[PDB]
Amino acid sequence: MVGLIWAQATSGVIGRGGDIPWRLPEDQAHFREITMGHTIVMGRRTWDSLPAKVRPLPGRRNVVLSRQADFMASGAEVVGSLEEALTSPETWVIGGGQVYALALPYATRCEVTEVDIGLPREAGDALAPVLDETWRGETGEWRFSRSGLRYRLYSYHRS
Ligand SMILES: NC(=O)C1=CN([C@@H]2O[C@H](COP(=O)(O)OP(=O)(O)OC[C@H]3O[C@@H](n4cnc5c(N)ncnc54)[C@H](OP(=O)(O)O)[C@@H]3O)[C@@H](O)[C@H]2O)C=CC1
Ligand SMILES: CC1(C)N=C(N)N=C(N)N1OCCCOc1ccc(Br)cc1
Repeated sequence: MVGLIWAQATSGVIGRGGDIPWRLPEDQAHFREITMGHTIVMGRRTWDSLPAKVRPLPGRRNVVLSRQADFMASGAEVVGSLEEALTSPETWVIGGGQVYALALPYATRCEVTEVDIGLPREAGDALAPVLDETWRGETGEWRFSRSGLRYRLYSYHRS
């Protein structure tokens, strides 16, 4: 089982300037709850973007994809190919744009957080993968974050 988990603006934007262009602490808790105790896979850029206090993310086996054979990621398993990364039975791909696109075909689940923020795509942005008709989904109720932004959760699947 390979799953993808991400938070996106309605526009599809998930990253800009090496960051996540919004604040939504409630999403942090959701991400943690889904991924806790499992293997997580991320691209090297996503690894770099992790705040040092949570690098590596606790209680999870951190796997980092990089083309540099000798890249140093303390507390994480550096692998050079997708096949080396997706070996665990329950793997959660946690970003970024390049890795989501790379792992989507191996995925049978997507846990998505839509953030109701006006944020038109700009060149160079990290973007969420687009889910086609092979996916069946359930949409949750809109909720207000203490940061003022509305957000809702989607759970997609395919067999
Ligand atoms: N909103 C959300 O849910 C999330 C948003 N983000 C945001 O996404 C952005 C980062 O995304 P993005 O730039 O797309 O980067 P990625 O996180 O997807 O990392 C890309 C890197 O992964 C490695 N890589 C990619 N393909 C391969 C391959 N086929 N084999 C080996 N290594 C490979 C490379 O490492 P190298 O260059 O070392 O070879 C590459 O530079 C940031 O802005 C971040 O904040 C990240 C996660 C979640
Ligand atoms: C966007 C986020 C978090 N939430 C969803 N639903 N899915 C993601 N893949 N997540 O990104 C994971 C990589 C960055 O996560 C962290 C974790 C803790 C801190 Br502190 C800062 C960043």
